[PDB]
This record gives sequence, C-alpha cells and structure tokens, in this order.
Amino acid sequence: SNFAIILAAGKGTRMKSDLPKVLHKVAGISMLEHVFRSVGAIQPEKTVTVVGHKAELVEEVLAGQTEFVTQSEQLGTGHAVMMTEPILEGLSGHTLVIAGDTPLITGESLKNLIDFHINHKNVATILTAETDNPFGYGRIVRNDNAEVLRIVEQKDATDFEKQIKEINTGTYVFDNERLFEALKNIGEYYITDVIGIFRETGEKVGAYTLKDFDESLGVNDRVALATAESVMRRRINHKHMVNGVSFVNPEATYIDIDVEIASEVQIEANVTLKGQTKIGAETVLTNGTYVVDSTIGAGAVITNSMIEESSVADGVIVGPYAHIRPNSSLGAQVHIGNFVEVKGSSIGENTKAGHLTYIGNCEVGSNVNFGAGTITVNYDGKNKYKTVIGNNVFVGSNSTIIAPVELGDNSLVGAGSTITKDVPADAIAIGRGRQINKDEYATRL
Amino acid sequence: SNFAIILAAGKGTRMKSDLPKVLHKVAGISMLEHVFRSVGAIQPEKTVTVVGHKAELVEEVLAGQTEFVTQSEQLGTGHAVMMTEPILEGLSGHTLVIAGDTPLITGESLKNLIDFHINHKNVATILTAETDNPFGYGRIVRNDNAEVLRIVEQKDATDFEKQIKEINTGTYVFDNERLFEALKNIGEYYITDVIGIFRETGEKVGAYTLKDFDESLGVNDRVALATAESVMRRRINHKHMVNGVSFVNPEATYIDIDVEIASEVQIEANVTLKGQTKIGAETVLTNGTYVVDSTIGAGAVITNSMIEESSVADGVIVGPYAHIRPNSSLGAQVHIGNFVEVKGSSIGENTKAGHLTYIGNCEVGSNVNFGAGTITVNYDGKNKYKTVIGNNVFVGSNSTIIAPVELGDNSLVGAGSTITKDVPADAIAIGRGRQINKDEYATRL
Amino acid sequence: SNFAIILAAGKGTRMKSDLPKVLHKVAGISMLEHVFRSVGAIQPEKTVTVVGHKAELVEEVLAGQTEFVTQSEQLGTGHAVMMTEPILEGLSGHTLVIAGDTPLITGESLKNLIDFHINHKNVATILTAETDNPFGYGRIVRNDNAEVLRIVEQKDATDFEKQIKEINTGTYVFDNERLFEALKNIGEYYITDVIGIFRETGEKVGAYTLKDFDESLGVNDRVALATAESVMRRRINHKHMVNGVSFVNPEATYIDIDVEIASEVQIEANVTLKGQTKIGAETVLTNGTYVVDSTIGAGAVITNSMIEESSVADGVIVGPYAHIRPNSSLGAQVHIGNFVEVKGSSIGENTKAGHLTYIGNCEVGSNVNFGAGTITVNYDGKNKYKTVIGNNVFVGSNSTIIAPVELGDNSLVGAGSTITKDVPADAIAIGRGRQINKDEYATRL
Repeated sequence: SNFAIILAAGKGTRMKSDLPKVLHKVAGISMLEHVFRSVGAIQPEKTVTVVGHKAELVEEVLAGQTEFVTQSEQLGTGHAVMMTEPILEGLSGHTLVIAGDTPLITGESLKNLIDFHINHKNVATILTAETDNPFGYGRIVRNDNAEVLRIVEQKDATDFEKQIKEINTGTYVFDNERLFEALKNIGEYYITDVIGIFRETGEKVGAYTLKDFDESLGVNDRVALATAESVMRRRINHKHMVNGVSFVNPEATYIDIDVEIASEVQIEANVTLKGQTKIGAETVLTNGTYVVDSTIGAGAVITNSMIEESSVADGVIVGPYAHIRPNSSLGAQVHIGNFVEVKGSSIGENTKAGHLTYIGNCEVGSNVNFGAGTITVNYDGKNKYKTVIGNNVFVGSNSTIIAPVELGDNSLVGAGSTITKDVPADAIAIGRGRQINKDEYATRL
Repeated sequence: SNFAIILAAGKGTRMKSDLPKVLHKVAGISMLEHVFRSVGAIQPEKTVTVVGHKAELVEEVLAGQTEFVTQSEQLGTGHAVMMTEPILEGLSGHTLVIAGDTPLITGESLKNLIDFHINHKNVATILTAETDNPFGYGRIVRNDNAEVLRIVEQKDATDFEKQIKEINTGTYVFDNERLFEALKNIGEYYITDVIGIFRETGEKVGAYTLKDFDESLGVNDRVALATAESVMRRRINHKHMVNGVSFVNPEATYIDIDVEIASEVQIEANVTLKGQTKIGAETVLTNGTYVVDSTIGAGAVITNSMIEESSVADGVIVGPYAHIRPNSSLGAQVHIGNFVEVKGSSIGENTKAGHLTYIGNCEVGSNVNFGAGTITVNYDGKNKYKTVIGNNVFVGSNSTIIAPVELGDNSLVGAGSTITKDVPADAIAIGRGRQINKDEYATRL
Repeated sequence: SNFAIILAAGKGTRMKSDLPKVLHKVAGISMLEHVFRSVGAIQPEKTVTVVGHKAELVEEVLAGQTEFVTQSEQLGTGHAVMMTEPILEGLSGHTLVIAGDTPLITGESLKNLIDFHINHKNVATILTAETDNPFGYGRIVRNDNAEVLRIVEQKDATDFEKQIKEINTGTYVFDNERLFEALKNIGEYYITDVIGIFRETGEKVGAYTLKDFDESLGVNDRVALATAESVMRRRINHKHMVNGVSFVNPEATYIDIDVEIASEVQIEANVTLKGQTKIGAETVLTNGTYVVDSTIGAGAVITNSMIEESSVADGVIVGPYAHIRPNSSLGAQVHIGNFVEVKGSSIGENTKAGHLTYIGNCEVGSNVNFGAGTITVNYDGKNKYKTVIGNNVFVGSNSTIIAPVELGDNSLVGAGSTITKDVPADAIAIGRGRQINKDEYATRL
C-alpha cells in the first residue's frame, strides 16, 4: 500500500507574486500539476494535498483528483504533514512526502523511491542527490558502512560536513504509522526532525540517490522557474523528436505539455503551440507560428500565423501574417494569405482569401474567392449580425459586405462594391462609381 | 591515388520517415550532400556511391557528380562495399569508406585520414574518436606499443574492454586491392570483419583519432538530426562572424549552407535565410525576417518581413510585416511598409508603398506613390491580367486598379477610386461618391 | 585617491569595420560605455580616456563625463598611457589602466582590484585570471612564496612556462607617480614592460585573480562580440527575473541594458525591448513583440507587435501584427488589432481599431470605433494634413478619411464612404454607391 502527501502551502516571496508559488506555470500547467502527475506513477491508494495561501485557487486546480487539508499559519513542513493525520494515521503502507515546487521530478523516480523503501525495509527513505556545489542544502551524513545517520544543514554543519556532496532533495517516503506518531514528539516543526526521532530508536533509514541532480530543482524564484521551463521544454521536444517530429531548434521551440503532434511533422524554430493543440501528420509549421487550443489536420502549411480556438482541416495553407481567431473552421485545402483575419466563421473547402481581408461571423461555402481588401461588417456599435456566403461565390476586391446578407451560389460581387442586400444565386452585384479622366489636370498637383 | 565509396542504403527506421535517411536536410542540403562535399577534399580519382532504398530520389541529388551502384536487400556494409567491386577492384590507391549519415565530418579531417594512411603505410586505417560514454560503439583494442589489434563491439566486449573510450566512427580508408580480395573471404557482412582478415595475416592497421568527437555524429533519429542542425548552424554563423557579420544571437539565427553575406551586415536573432540567398554589404536584417532564394543589395533594411524568389536593390526599406512574393524586383531606395504584399511585379526606384497594399502582376515605374489601402486586381476566376504604372504616378488611398490598365506618367488616381480604364499621362482619374451630411441622425443609432 | 585611464585607440581589423572597435554595441550601448560604467564603481577622482581612430565619434559618446587625450599613431599601450601624463603625473593615488574592449568586467571587480592594490601596498597590481586553454595570453610567473615575478608572453615562453594557467587580462592598477616615471625608461611601448622596471628595483607587484574567467573577455572580432552579447544578455535577464519578471526563455529574449521592467511582467521568448523602454507591472509581452524607446503601462497585453517612440497607457491590448509608429499615444484600455498601423497620432481611452486600418496624423477622442479597412489620408505628394476625430465617433468599415477634416462627437461615417468635408457632431455621413442586382448574369462569367 502506497500513500502520498503533496506540500503546497508556501507563499514564495522571492517570486514577488501574489499567486501561490506552486501555481506558477511551466510548459502549460502549474508546477503543482507536474508534481501530481509524477505521484500517480506509484498509484497512491490515498492522496492528500496540503494547502494554505489562497487555498481556493489551488483547490480549483486539483479538485476531485486528490484530498485536501488547510494549514492556518506557516508552521513548517512538520505541521503541514500533521494536517494529513486525520486522513492517514491508522493505515499500513508507505507515505511519500513531496513538495509541489519540484516540477522536474519524474514518476519513474518516485516508483524507484518506493521500490527502494520496500526492498530495504526502511522506516524512512530520503530522496537525495549529489552536486559539486552543495551550498545551502542539508547534507546526508553516513558512515563507513554507508548507513544513513542524519541530515545536517548549514547551521550545525562542521567543516568536515560542509564538504559532503550528497544533499537532501526535500522529498521522502516514510512508514505511515511511525511517521504520525513521531510527529507528536517534536520556532517551526521540520519534516527533517522526524529522522532524528528514528535515530534515537536506531530505526532503519535509507537514501535513494537521484541520477540527474537537475531533476531535483526546487523553484523559489523566477530564475529557477525559467530553468524548469528549460528542462521541461527539452523533455517534451525530445519525446516529439523520438516520435518522428523534426525540429530545426528544439532548444528554441515552445510546445506545451499536452500538445499532440503526429510523425513527419516539420517544425521550424520559434514555433509556439499552447493548450489543447493537435497537429496532424506531415504538417509544416514555420518560425513565428503561434497556435492556442486548436486542431490542425495533415499536410497543412502554417506559415508565420496565429490560430486560436479553431479547427483546421487537411491541406490548409495559411500565411504569412494571418490571424485565425476563436471559433473558426477551415475546410480542406482552404487558402488564407497574408494579413487576413478569420473570426467566428466557418470556411468551406478550397475557399481562397489571400490578401488583406477580414471575415467575421460568416458561414462561407466551398470554392469561394475573396478578392484582396474584402471587408465583412457585422458590428454597428451595439448589435452583431451574420452573413451567409454560398458556394462558388466570387467576392470582388475591396468590397464591403454588410450583414445580415446572403450571397447565393455562383454569385459575383463587383470590385469596390458596398453590399447591403442579399444577392440571389447566379446574379452579379455592382455598386461603385464610374471612371472620369481629366486631361492635363495632374499638372496642377 | 585516392578513391571513395559513399554508403547510403539504410532506410532509417528510427526516423519514422519514408524518405531515405541520408536525404534528410541539415542547414539547407541533405546529409548526403554534406558528406559528398567533405569527400572532394581528398580529390577522389573515382567516387562510387552505394544506394538502395528509393534509389531514384537519391540519384537525382548527386546525379553526374559521382558513380552509383544499387544494393537489392540490406545485407550489411560488407555487401554494400562489394557493390563497388565492378568499378574499383583492380586499381592502386586508398579507398575511403564513409557513410552518408555523418554530415559533420569535415574535408580537412578526411585529408588527415588519407595523409595518416599514407604516412603510416597502413593496409587499413580507422577513423576513431574518444568519448567518456562509449556505450553502443565498437571499441578500438590496441597494445602496449599502441598498435591497433581489433575492433570489438558490445557483443564480444569483456568488462576490461567495456571501458575503452576510443571508439570506431564507422569511417575508414582501406588499401583498394586488398579490400576487395578480403571481402570474398567473409547474418550480414560487416565492413569491420575486414579488419579481422588483416589481423590473421598480420597486415598493418592504424587509427586516426578525430580531435572533436561530436564531429563524428551519426544521425539515426530526429534527435541527432537536430544536433547536426545545431553544430552546422554554429559552424556557418561562425564563418560569417569571421567574415565581418554581426549576430545578436548566432545560436538562434537560421542561415542555410550556401547563403552569401557581405561584411558589416547586421543580423538580429531569429532571422531565417534559405536557399540561394545573397546579402549585400551593411544590410540590416531584424528579428523575424525570412528570406528564400533572393538577392539583397547593400544598405538595405529588412524589418520583420518575408521575401521569396525576388531581387532587392540597394537602399531598399522593407517592413515590418511585409511580404515580397516570387518573381519581384524592388529598385533602389524603394520603400515597402507594413502589411504590403508585392507579387510578380517590378518596382522602379524610389517608389513608395507604405501601407496595407497589394501589388500583383504589375510593372511599376520610379517615384510612384501607393496610398494606403491600394488594391490591384488581376484575377477574375479564370484569367490573369497585367497593369502598367508609369513614373511619378500618385495612386490614391483605398483605390482599386483593375487590370489590364495603364496609368501614364505623372497620373493621379483619386482616393477611393475604382479604375477600369487607362489613365493618360498627366491626367487625373476620380470615380467615387459625394459626401452627404445628415444632422441629428447619429442620435437614432 | 583613485585615478583611471581608459584605453580606446585600437582600430580592430578583425572586426572588418570602419567603426572604432570600442564603439560596437552590446545590449544597447557601446563596449566603451560598459567599461566606463564599471570604472565609476571606484569613484575616480579624475578619469582620462585615451582615443585615436575617429576620435570625433568616440568623444561624442563620453563627452563631458571624462577627460580625453589623442594618440597620433598606434605606438602601443605604453605610448597610450603616456598621453595621460600631462593630466595625471604629479598626483598621489592608484591609477587603473583598463581597455575599452572588455565590456564584461564589472564595477565590483574593479573595486576588488583597488582594494587589493591597497591592502597589499603594491606598486603595480595585475588583474589576472585562470583558464585551461591559455594559448595566446601572457602568463603570470610567480614563485614558491606566490610572489608575482613577471608576465611572459608566447614569444619568450619556455615549455615549463607554456603550461601556466594564470593569464594576464590586460587590466592593471599602478601607483600613479611611479608609473609615469617608469614610462620614460622604455617597435612599440608595452604597458607590460612597466612591470620589468619594477622588478629590477624589486618593487612590490601583486595580482588579483578574477573568479569568472569569462568576465575577462576581450572583443577582437564579431565572434567575441556575440559572446559578450550572450553574457550581457543573460546578466540583464537574470536581474529582471530576480526583480519578479517571468521569462519563458531568458537565453532567447533581447532586452537592452537600460530597459525598465516592473514585477509580475510576463515575457515570452523572442521579445525585443530596445533603448529607453519601460514596462509597467503585470504587462504581458508575446513572442515577436519589438519595442523601441517606448513606455508601456500596467496590465497591457502586447501580442506580436512593433511599438516605436510612443506611449502606451494601462490596459491597452495590441496585436497580433500591429504597428505603433513614432510619436503616438494609446489611452487606457485602447484596443489595436491585427494589421493596424498608428502613426503620429493620439488615441483616447477605450477607442477600438481592430483590423486592417491606418491612422496617421490624427487626434482621436475616447470611445471611438474604427471599422475594419478604415484609411486616413494625410499626404498628397507634397503636404501633410491633420484630422480631428471626436469622442464616440463610429467610423464605417472600408472608409477613407481625407485630411484636413473633423468628425464631431457621436458622428457616424457610413461604411465604404470617402470623407472630404467635416462631419458635424451627432450627424451621419454617407458617400458610396447603391446596390444593383442582375439576375442570371454570373452565368456568363
């Protein structure tokens, strides 16, 4: 039986933020979420998460996927662990104590932490790591037989102890029953003082050493937040590359934790993919493309464009400098060119809009052609209207389509026309001015 | 006499691609091409390239610059080298065996490989390298006199041999005659088994050690492809910096292998230069500028813009957010502003188009001024027409020029005009509507 | 008493530039300026800067903040220091000799250099550093008692001396009086030969060792210029992160030396902030945003946009792909959308311009709405006019406003209208064409 307690009560003053430290994001989700995900690797029978500062905000994040307990005042990690008492004391198993500000720790590492605690029948196993610059961290003191004696911080550290490279990551696995009993024995309570109690009784204490020290990073400020962003960024992009995705520069490409990318997808440097984004097979993404919560089919080419909460079928060609705003759909083989904005509209297959065009709140059929400079109007300073555009409609360049209006199938709008009324199918609509040339007049200008 | 065999038959399954592994690109050209380029450094009397998977595709790449031989089924490097038999066996010299998936290997290194093979009168010289993590590679076993005894992989590797840091790069130089005779002696044939034959006869075998281990990289997946991209990117940008080109961030600037850049050229981070692109002296390129197969004169400023298959004279100012599409020319001192697209058109010197304008299929003279919002129409849903614009023509803002039409020299198009007929020189053309004010009417809106 | 001499006479041939080497920029200001800034940390009673090549250009940079002396021909560092004679010889103190091509050297390091020179009563203290690749640099020879004997370059370096890791950074602190007297004793004069004179007299010579070797970088070419850019970039971004600014990628974000950023400001990768730029609290900046000499209030969101010499109040939402040109102001909560350009205009609070719009030379009130495709005209091929737009004016989509004109409060411009005359308050202005439908006509197209 395995149990788990997630520490997430500290405020994080070095962050210079009012947001709970653990809620700061890394590659899409909060640090707390990354921690919770690694936890499930040991399939915890019960999971308790200690909260404190702005408990409301935090509870919204992991609501329903773990139990909670509130900590009034910051009375240390010991008091924090004591809040888990009403729910855990009286259960046989291994209770892992992990902080929520260590996003890089992986599930496999926690499995390894649990397997070690069992294999060595320890009463308390400490996840440690080695570094050639141990300044600040508590050091793991052992003996000639490699047995873990005690953790000593830089307040009780003698010169001989000040050289120990093996440090404490602040992540442990304790024997449930013994843990809460030893907490009653111990100006703040430290979870580390629990090891002192076990020592007096000569109870078995071990230490699992993390292979990658950097995986133990504890985020206390934004400098470390960026480092977490760095490790996580590399991790994610590595996986994608193994999955058959080419990266011009995986070190400078920004893909969120939950983004899905098919094989053969080619991604240039400086591409941003955020939220619930999916990329179909063979799709090409160029430098500057920014996608938020969108689905992109296969064989599509997104050249330096921004796509938010929209769907993009296969064969779609977009950009450069195009903007696909929320609630839009681009049918197969649709072409959206430079300086074109599509907002809250559905675009049928093969429709072309290659230049300086605004399509807002429109239902557009297939094989439609938007001439450069076409503007659709839906707002009047109060109300929002809709326009229906049929299949095979040719919309003249520099035209203005004023909603509500419907352009029937195979309709044609003359260039420079201002359309206020419906255009029946197969009809042509013109509404501009006639050209008048005046000789020798450009001489007076 | 020096000979050369280029191995390029493997499929590369870890790539998760149907494209031949060696054809994957790095900084503009295929890995195979980078390899071929290093080869010519030893001026090979004859060059044979072993192919296999999709031989057609590969042959198009190096057609006419090297001989070829096809390998039916993947029967190992030994069989691959045996395909070179009909063309090489019976020649006196040094035959270099290099794989096409090692893009970073330089010509100077191969020269050094050939010079070592000669200076030491070896029958087989192995290009090796040292690493502190030799897991996977075959290890070079020597003796107390430093003589190369044999290569041992991780299948015959004893614990004492499992610690050797000197590994085999998979690149060799063999004595031509002996090579093909020893191949007849040896479930797949390995080019490494050839060294076993030489050992039995006590024939001289040496090893040239690469100074930079990373130069030996063998691309088997996209992770390594990106690493090659990384090394090659740095290499190219280093050269440019030595040639007098400033880089804000050479680690995050993407310049293809054959791009030419003059001195004093200033390049901000995140600039992309692809294909046959040339940059004149003192030209400034800002973050986001993307250039494909284009020539740019001196003293030009390209601010966050995209230029494809076009020519840009000196003093040209472009951007930000401008798009110069295929088959365009921008005369000297031409100014193209934000959200302006130029497609298949010639633009005379000093012509200005600073805002939200589309110029497609036009021949434009010098000193022309395109008012913001000017649209040129050439397409009607079937045909593409052309428009001629003379010198000193002032094109009114928000005007629509409908091809085929000609605006004579010093002509003027009134703002908001829709032009369908030619405008004679020195004439003015207007074709809009008159303004009508209605008092107290905006009260009912 | 502390004195200072700044060496800035070399041309820098490996730069392949006509600009004085020291004037090349790093994170906004010249290398020379970074040097001068570190100098003031020791509060120099008198500061002399040695110049030579294009002395005019250099003097403009540090004019009034330091004294100058010109060097006719390049006769070495010794001659350069001798130019300081007329102003310094005859003063009691410590004269620091620093070159202007070492931008990374910090003020704290120079303070430490001065404090060491005093604490050890040296006649000449040498700022040295250790590296495992000392090729090229002069090596600090000491003895069994750690006393500094002499500096030996790679021309007099014996094999035993060729292994010394401690090198000379080219930065020193000499006893003023002795310095200029020893210069008269010594085909070019070297400041290093001064140590030889002190040795003959057995005068005390020490060496302060820089903790960070990379801080000693001397820029001789653009490769090193980029490295300086790299260190300086990291330094600046580190400070900001400590000040509470989040960075997705501090390694790929470009912020000039004097930029000011408030806490809680969120900055995505690839953001550029240049010159005298200020960022208010909580403001969000996305990938591609480029800001030059501008002020941005709090809570603003700048999505992939370019803002030059302008002011942006709080709550302003900009982008993507927007261009705020010189001399503009955006009142609170102003919204500027994609492909919109604002030039030399003031925009009142809550005014919206969300699409393909050009606003040049306009004074615009609050609560104004610019419909997509709105164009303002101010140029006629000679003169520049101005337009006044009141509060609550609704400007129709695809309209053309021709200056000089005034749109009174609560005015309305019909979509597609070409406005040439003032529109009184509460009035509506229309000037387009009527729609005419022709049945079965789109059949012949």
